[PDB]
Amino acid sequence: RLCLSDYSIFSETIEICPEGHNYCFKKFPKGITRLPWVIRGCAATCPKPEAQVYVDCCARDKCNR
Amino acid sequence: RLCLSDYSIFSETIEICPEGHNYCFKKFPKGITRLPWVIRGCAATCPKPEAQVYVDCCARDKCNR
Repeated sequence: RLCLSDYSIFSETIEICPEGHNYCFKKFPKGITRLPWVIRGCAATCPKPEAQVYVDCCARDKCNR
Repeated sequence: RLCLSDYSIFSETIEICPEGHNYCFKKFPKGITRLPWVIRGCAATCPKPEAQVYVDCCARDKCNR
């Protein structure tokens, strides 16, 4: 499985997932619009979210944008 | 298309991409901070990544920094 590490304009950073990891996730904060941190990577299971955080979880190549 | 071959301070090494190659890429390892190798060049398609490697893939002149 291939996930994105970063995504912008069209600049995407691509990684190949470890064995058994077939999910791509994206983590971002809930009340931030003024240039928020965003976290991406591979996962064996959809990451559980934290207090003020959403996690996108998807299962296709380079899906977490 | 023009891609970077090397980039630093402000010293950039510039190349002109072959016909049909309109992507610039950048390849770098995943757990290395202590002066890592970095690979840059032109591409017809975004290079697939390797085990412990990220590949940036972008589509503008001299975009892979």
